[PDB]
Amino acid sequence: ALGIKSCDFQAARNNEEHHTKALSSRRLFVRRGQPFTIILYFRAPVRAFLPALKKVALTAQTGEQPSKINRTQATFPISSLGDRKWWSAVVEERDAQSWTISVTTPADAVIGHYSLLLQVSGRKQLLLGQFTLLFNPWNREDAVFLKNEAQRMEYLLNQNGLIYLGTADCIQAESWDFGQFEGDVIDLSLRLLSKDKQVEKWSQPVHVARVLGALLHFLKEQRVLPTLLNKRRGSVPILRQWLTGRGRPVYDGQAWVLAAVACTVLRCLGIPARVVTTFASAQGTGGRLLIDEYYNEEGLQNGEGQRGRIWIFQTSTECWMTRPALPQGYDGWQILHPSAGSCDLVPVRAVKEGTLGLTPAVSDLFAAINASCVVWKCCEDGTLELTDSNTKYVGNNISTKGVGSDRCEDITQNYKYPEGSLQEKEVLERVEKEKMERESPLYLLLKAPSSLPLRGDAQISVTLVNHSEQEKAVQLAIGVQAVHYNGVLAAKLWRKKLHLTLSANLEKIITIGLFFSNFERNPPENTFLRLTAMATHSESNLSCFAQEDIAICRPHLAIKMPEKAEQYQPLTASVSLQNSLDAPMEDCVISILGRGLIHRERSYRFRSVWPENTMCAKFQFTPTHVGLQRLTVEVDCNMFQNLTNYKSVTVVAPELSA
Repeated sequence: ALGIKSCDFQAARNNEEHHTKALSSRRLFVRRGQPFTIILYFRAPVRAFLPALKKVALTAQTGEQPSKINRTQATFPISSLGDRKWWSAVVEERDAQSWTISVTTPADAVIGHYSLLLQVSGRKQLLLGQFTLLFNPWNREDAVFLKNEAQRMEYLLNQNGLIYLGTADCIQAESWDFGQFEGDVIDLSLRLLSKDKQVEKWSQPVHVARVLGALLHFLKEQRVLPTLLNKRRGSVPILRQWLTGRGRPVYDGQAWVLAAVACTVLRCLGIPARVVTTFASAQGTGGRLLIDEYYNEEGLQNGEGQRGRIWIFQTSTECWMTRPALPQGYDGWQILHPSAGSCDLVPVRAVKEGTLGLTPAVSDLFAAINASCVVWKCCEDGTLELTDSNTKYVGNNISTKGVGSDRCEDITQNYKYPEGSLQEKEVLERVEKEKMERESPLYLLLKAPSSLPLRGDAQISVTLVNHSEQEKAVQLAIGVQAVHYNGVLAAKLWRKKLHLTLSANLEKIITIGLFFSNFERNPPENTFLRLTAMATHSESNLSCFAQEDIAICRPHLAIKMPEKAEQYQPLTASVSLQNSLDAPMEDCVISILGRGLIHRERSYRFRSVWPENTMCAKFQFTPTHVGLQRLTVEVDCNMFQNLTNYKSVTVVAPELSA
């Protein structure tokens, strides 16, 4: 008399309550430690409620070999006496033909695909349905608990992120579609996690993050090809291609996408995450705090590069969680650090305080933002002379997306003390001590702009100061080379050789025009300009050296759109682009996209734009999803490709009427 007709999991309402509505309105996605409501329907009216309640139990199971000892199987009754901090179920409302049941799960539940079964006493099991269980940053007792609602929305719910590329002095924000709530991303993430056979550990955010970081780094190494090829559409297509091998591969010039991809996967599983960009990052030193750079007498570099190089920038995934297995006080932001393999989670604080030994990867991360650069001059004779070089600072302008805005947040102070400060002094001395125990007349100043306009012009200055009593015959070599984001030399562009005489104790300023038209060849796309100056005097055996990184600045893509918009109404956005280049823009394509605004994307062809002329193209579209949406516009032409910009708009529901 207790037969079951159907069970409604109320996916829409529960997903709204559990902040998973972006995933689906049909499949039940719930976050652990928080109750969700189901409705059990009976084939016939239920006469006696209490005996029927005594007759029914529920079973949750996850995995292929569920068991209690693995905590992948929980059997619990349906009663008001159930442990609400554990698996439990209680009837809240009851009609003669149905029970509204509130089901809780423990705050440390194993995440993944779960089956819910109902056992009537002296009867065979009945599958009620399936649900997916995720980490819960909204629950105080969860290891991934986030204090702030704004932080939860930014680091877990926002699918429209910003990845900061460029150079420390010229930071370019690229709109990125994390897409963590795309339909198949959760399934892909859980299938990837299934490669780890320690399912009982899946209740631990630290273990899940470590496993997924290692697996994603392995996939990146296997799938990213050696060098449009640079046209990106967010994390989700990359994840699909990496896991299936189908789709457009990513090439090494954009290997930094790994940090974004990880951020997607974590975010889909309920682990708050953010992508952090570190500019001038000393990669490949193996904990050593010295970087050797080698230049020839023209101020240029001959080889592709050393193993230890100062990358123009490096992306990293930070994830939020407690660290129960570490000494107290390391809860909060953790850095995922793969090692060519296995991945380590490093509390950001440990990097700041130089706590080398807390985790294996602390030393490498600390060296990445604390190493010192030594410059060597390579002589044609073969002599490898030491050089008096300008200080090349590492770990600059550590940047991430700000909370509740499209603004850039600098978080450098979380990773490092101010240069020259007492605290930095103490940390550096302690680290130097640990490593030790375990194991001129001319002054040159280089002034350059932070950016060089595409096919444009710039001015650079070299101040040479002679401290000798004798006037000096100086040879000044100036070199402009192309370098990839990861510090790999790309192309020698320009070289200049001045022969100057400096009067004793007299400063002298040489102004030099840095013009694209003088380059021996166009810089490869996504490269930066390494500018070098090398002054050598007579036979002193020592040469002054200065270097700078310059970003290439492309024409600004202005987007003009209303700040607010009404759902289900037309909305116009005008895109303007001024051709500041020296040649016409041909093969002109403009693509528009954005989640909740445009289904997939739309590409249009606009007319060729002569130099000093302006494109002004208007697009009309109807937003259909309420909320803070983003329009992304991408321009391609024969002069430049993948020139992206974005603009946010708040779509409001229609005014209530009859």
